[PDB]
Amino acid sequence: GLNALKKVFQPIHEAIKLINNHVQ
Repeated sequence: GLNALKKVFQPIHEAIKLINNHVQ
């Protein structure tokens, strides 16, 4: 129940940070 996860889940933030750290 992480507010951050639920707050980023809706938006594309999850994808951004994801691929952002994944590209590494």
